[PDB]
Amino acid sequence: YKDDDDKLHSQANLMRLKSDLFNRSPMYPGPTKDDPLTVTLGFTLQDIVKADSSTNEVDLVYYEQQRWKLNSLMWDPNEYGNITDFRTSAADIWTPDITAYSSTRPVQVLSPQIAVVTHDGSVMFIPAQRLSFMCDPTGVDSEEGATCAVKFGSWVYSGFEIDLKTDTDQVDLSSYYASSKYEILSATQTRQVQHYSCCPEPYIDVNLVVKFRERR
Amino acid sequence: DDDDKLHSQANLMRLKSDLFNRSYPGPTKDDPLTVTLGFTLQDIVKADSSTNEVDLVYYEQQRWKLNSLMWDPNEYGNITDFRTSAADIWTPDITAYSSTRPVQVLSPQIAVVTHDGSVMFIPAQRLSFMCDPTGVDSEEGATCAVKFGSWVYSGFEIDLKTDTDQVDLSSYYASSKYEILSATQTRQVQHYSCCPEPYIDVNLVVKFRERRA
Amino acid sequence: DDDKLHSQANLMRLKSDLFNRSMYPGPTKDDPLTVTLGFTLQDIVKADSSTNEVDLVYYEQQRWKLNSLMWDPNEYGNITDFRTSAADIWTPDITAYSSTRPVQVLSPQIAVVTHDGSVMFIPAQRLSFMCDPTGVDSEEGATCAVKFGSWVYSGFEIDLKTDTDQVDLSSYYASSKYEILSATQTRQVQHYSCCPEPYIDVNLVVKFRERR
Amino acid sequence: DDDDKLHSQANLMRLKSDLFNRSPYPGPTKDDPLTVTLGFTLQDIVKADSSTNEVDLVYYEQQRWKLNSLMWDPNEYGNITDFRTSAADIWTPDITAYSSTRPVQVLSPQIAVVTHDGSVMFIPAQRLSFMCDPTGVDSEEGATCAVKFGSWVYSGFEIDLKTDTDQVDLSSYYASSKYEILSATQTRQVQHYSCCPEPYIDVNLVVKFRERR
Amino acid sequence: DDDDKLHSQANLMRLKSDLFNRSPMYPGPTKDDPLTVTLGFTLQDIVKADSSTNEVDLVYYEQQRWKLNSLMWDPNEYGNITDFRTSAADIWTPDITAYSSTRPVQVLSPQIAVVTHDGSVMFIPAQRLSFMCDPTGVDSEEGATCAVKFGSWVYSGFEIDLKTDTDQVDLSSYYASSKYEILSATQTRQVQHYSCCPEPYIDVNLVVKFRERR
Ligand SMILES: COc1ccc2c3c1O[C@H]1C[C@@H](O)C=C[C@@]31CCN(C)C2
Ligand SMILES: COc1ccc2c3c1O[C@H]1C[C@@H](O)C=C[C@@]31CCN(C)C2
Ligand SMILES: COc1ccc2c3c1O[C@H]1C[C@@H](O)C=C[C@@]31CCN(C)C2
Ligand SMILES: COc1ccc2c3c1O[C@H]1C[C@@H](O)C=C[C@@]31CCN(C)C2
Repeated sequence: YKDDDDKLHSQANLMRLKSDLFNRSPMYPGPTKDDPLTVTLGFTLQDIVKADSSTNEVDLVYYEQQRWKLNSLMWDPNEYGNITDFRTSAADIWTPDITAYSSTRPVQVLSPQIAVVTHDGSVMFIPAQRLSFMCDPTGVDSEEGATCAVKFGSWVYSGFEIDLKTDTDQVDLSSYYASSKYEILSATQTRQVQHYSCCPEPYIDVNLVVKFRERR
Repeated sequence: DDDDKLHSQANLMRLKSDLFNRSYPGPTKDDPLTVTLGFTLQDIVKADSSTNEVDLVYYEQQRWKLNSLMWDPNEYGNITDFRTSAADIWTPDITAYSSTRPVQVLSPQIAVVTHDGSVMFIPAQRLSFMCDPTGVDSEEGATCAVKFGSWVYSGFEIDLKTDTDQVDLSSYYASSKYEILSATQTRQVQHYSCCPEPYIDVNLVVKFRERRA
Repeated sequence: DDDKLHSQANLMRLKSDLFNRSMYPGPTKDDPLTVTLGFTLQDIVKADSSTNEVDLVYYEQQRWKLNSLMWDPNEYGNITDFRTSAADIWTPDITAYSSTRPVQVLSPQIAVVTHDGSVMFIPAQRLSFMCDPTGVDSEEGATCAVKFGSWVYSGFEIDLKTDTDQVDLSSYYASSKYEILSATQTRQVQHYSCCPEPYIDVNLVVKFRERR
Repeated sequence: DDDDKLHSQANLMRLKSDLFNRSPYPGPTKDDPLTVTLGFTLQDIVKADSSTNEVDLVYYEQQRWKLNSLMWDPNEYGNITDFRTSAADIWTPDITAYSSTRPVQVLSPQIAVVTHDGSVMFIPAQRLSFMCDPTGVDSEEGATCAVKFGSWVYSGFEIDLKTDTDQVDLSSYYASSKYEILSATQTRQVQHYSCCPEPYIDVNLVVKFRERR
Repeated sequence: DDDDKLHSQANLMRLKSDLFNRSPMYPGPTKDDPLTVTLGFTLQDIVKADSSTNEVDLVYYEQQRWKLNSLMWDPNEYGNITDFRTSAADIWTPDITAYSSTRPVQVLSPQIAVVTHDGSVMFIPAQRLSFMCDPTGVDSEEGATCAVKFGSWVYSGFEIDLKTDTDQVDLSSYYASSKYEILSATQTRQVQHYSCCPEPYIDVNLVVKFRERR
C-alpha cells in the first residue's frame, strides 16, 4: 500500500542516483595541476597502545577524518527525490593516498571502508587505523615524558595536485582511552610546506606530534 | 524421488536468481532499518596488562528484515528459508568502537534468509579491545566495556536493539583462564551538541577475574 | 600421442558437462546430506598455559555424495574419477566450535570426485582452540576437547558420521613435545530449547602429556 | 628499430593467446601421467624452536615438468623459443610439505618459464616451518630433521617425482647463518599403504645441522 | 572554468582508455625487446637486528624506473597532459626481488605509479624487509655489515638490465633516532655469469654498515 511504495521509490531514487554518478562519465581520474584538490585531515587519537624501546616503534590507534570535494559528485536533490547525501563503499569512488611517512608496518584498518557523499560534491571518509611508526619512547617514564612525530601526506601527488589543510591544530583527545598505559600531555596536527632545491613544486604534509608518558 | 530433489533444487536456484541477480543500496532516513544484536561470549582468551588490551572470542548474532528479500513460499515449491554467502547480500557495518587490531573471523561468512525477508548472520570473532585488566587477580576482578554500532549510519538510518540485556554465557569455556562474574549488553542512545541525529550503540560490559586455585 | 589428447578432451568435456551446465545450492530439509569426518592427528605443536590455547595440526578427511556429480564412465572414455579445485564445487562448512584464531590451511584446496557422485576432500590444518593444559606435566596428562560441525546447517540438512571412533595416530610426529595417550572422535546429537532441529557435531578428544 | 619491437610484442601476445585459449589442461591422469622433477637450494635454517619442535627453513624449490599442450614451433612465432608467464596462467603441480606446521610463505614472484618443447620451470622461494626436534643441535654431532614433499592429491600413477641429484644445492647457503649445514640430501621414496593399491612418491629432504661455533 | 575542468578530465580518461586498451597488455620484456630498470634505495630505518636468528629488518623506499614505447603519447592529442597517476595493477611492473629475504616483503605505501608522455614509469614502493644478516659486532666501534642482492626473479640480463643513478644509498631520510646509526650504505650493479647458463645475470647489491647508537 501507501507507505510501502514511498520506500520503494526512495530506494529507486538512490539506485538511480548512484547509477547516474558511477557510470555517466565513470570514476574520476584523480587531481591534476589543472584540477587540483584540497584534502582536509583531522585526527582523533584513541590510544597509544604500545611503546617498544627495543625497536623504537610506537603503536597508535586513531580515526583519520578525510574530507574533499568533487564537482563530478554533485547533484540536485530535487532530481532525486530530495536525497541530500548517501553512504557508499570506498571502493566505489576515488580516495586520496594519504600515508604515514614513517610507518614500520602496514597500517591495519579497524573500520568499514565506507564513505558519505553529499549533494554538494563533498566526501567524508573516516578510517580507524592501528599504526606502528618510528619513535624513541625514551623519557616516557619521567615527568616530562616522550615526544614522537609522524608526517602524513599524499604519496604520489605534490602540492600542485593535492593541498592539505586542517580545521584545527589540536588533535581531538575527547575519545582517548581513559585507562591507556600512556597518558597524553599534548597532541598537535600541523600543516607543513616542504621545499627542495631540485624541484619547483611544494610538498605538503600534516605533522602529527604526540607528547606522552606512562600513567601514574 | 530423484526428480523431487531436482525440482526443489531448481526452485531454490530460481528463487536466489529472482532475488539477487535480477533485483539493495542500504538503509536511508526514508527507509530505516533495525538491526538486533546479541552476543554469546565464548572465552576471554588473554588479558595483557602491559598494553591494556583484552582478547575476547564470541558469537555476534545479527538480525534484520528487508522487504526486498520477501517471497511467497507457494511460488517456489514451499521453500521457507535458505542459506547464502554473506557476500551475496547487504550486511550491516557493525563495528567495535575501541578495537586495537582488526577483528578475526572464526566462522564461515554464511547467512540464513527467510521468506518473510529476515536475515540472520552469526559471525564468530576474536577481538582485541582497549581494557585495563587491573584487579583481575582480586575477588572483585576487572571490568571492561566496548561499544558496538554502525560505523557510518546514524540512528535515523540504522536502529539497534537487543532481545535481552544478558549476554549468553551458556557456552562460556568452563576452563578459561578467566571466569565471568557478569556480562551485559545494553542499547545506548548518545545525543550530541550541534546535531539533531541520535546515535545508537550496544555496550558490551564484562566483569571477570582469574579462575581460582 | 592421440590416445592422450583424447583422454584429455574427455576429462575437459566431463568437467564442462558437470560444472558449466547443470548448479548445487547446498543441502535442504528435502535433500539432506551426510558428511563423513575423520581426523589424522599429526602434532600437538604448542600448549599455552597462560592463555589456555592448544595448537594442533591434523588432516580432516571429509566425504560426501551428490547425485548431481554422477556420470557414466562409459560416456567419458572410461574416466572414473578426477581431481578438481575445491573452489569449483560445493563444500561443507565444517568448523571447530571453540577455535581462538582463524584455522590455517596447510595443503592445496583440491578434491577428488568419483563417477558415483562422491567427493573426498582432505585439508591439512593448524588450529588453536580452547584448552587448559593443566596436568600435562604429570603421568595422567591433560585432556582437551573440541567439537566440529556445520556452522549454519542443522541435522535436518547435514548429518555427520565417522567410520571409526579412533583418531588416526599413525602419522603422529614421533618427536613432538607431547605424546598422545589417546585420541577419539565421536558423533554427538544435541537439542537446544531455541530450535526444533537436532544439531550434530563430532567431538575430538585428545589426552596428552609432555614427552619424557 | 621501433617496429621490430612492436612485432616481437605482437608475436608474444599472439602466442600466449593461442596457448591459453585454443583448448583452454585438466591436470594429469592414469592415462596421461606426468613427471615432476624436484630440486632444493637450501638458503638458510633461520630458526630452531626447541619449545615447540619447529624449524624454519628458507629454500628455492625448483620444479620442472613437460606438457605436450604447451608445445609450439618457434618458426611459426618469429623464432620465440621460450617465454615468462604468470604461474596463475598455467597448471602447476600441488607439491606440498607433508609435515609443515604453518602455511608456507612465498618469497618470490609467482612466474614460470615455458619453453617451445613444452617444458615449464617454476622456482618458488619459500619459508617453511616444519616438525623437527632440534635436540643435539648444540653438540658436535648436531641435529637431524626430515620433511617429505609430494603431491597432495595425485598418486604415482598420476604424478611421478624425480630428482636430478640426491645432493641439495648448498652453494647459496647463508655463510653467517646461526646454523651450519653438515649435510642435506633429497631422496625419491616410493611408499605403499594398505588403504590403497597405488604407489605413493615423495622426495624426503634430510638436513643435518648444528649451531655455528 | 567548470567546462575546462570537465575537458581535462575527459582527456585524461580518454588517454587512459587509449592506453590500457588498444594492443591490450604489454607482455613483458624479451631478448628482442629488452628493458632497463633503474633502481635506487632510500634507507629509512634499520628497525631490528635479531642475533638469535641472524635476520635484520629494514624499512626503505625502492625507486623503480623504466620506459615503454607502448606507454607513449603526444600531449597535444590529449589536451596537454604530460603525465598521470595510475594504480600499479593497471600496468606491467618488474619482478624485482630481494634474493635473501626471510619473510614476505611488507608494503607500506599505496601501489600507485606515475606514467609520463615519453613512456617512462616511476614506481616507489615503501617496504619492510627481513633478510639474512649476522649483526655480530653491531655493538662495537666498527659495527656490523650486511648485504642483500636485488634483481629480477625470472628474467636474465638479456631481458632486463638494471642500473643505478648513483652508488650512494640516499640516507637523507634516515631516522635520526633509530636504534642503529648508519656508517655507510652503497647500492651497486653486479654482473654475474655462470656455467649453468650463457646468459648474464644482473643484480643490485645493497650493502649497509651500521652500529648501535651511542
Ligand atoms: C554517538 O554518535 C556517534 C556514533 C558513532 C561514531 C561517532 C559519533 O559521534 C562522532 C563524534 C564522536 O562522538 C566520536 C565518533 C563519531 C564519529 C565517528 N563515527 C564513525 C563513529
Ligand atoms: C550444535 O548446534 C549448533 C551449531 C552451531 C552454532 C549453534 C548451535 O547451537 C546454537 C545454540 C548454542 O549451542 C550455541 C550456538 C548455536 C547458534 C549459533 N550458531 C551460528 C553456531
Ligand atoms: C587419510 O590420511 C591421509 C591424509 C593425507 C595424505 C595421505 C593419507 O593417507 C596416505 C595414503 C593414501 O590414503 C593417500 C595419501 C596419504 C599419503 C600422502 N599424504 C601427504 C596425503
Ligand atoms: C637453481 O637456483 C637458482 C634459483 C633462483 C635464481 C637463480 C638460481 O641460479 C642462479 C643462476 C641461474 O640458474 C639463474 C638464476 C639464479 C640467480 C638469480 N636468482 C635470483 C634466481
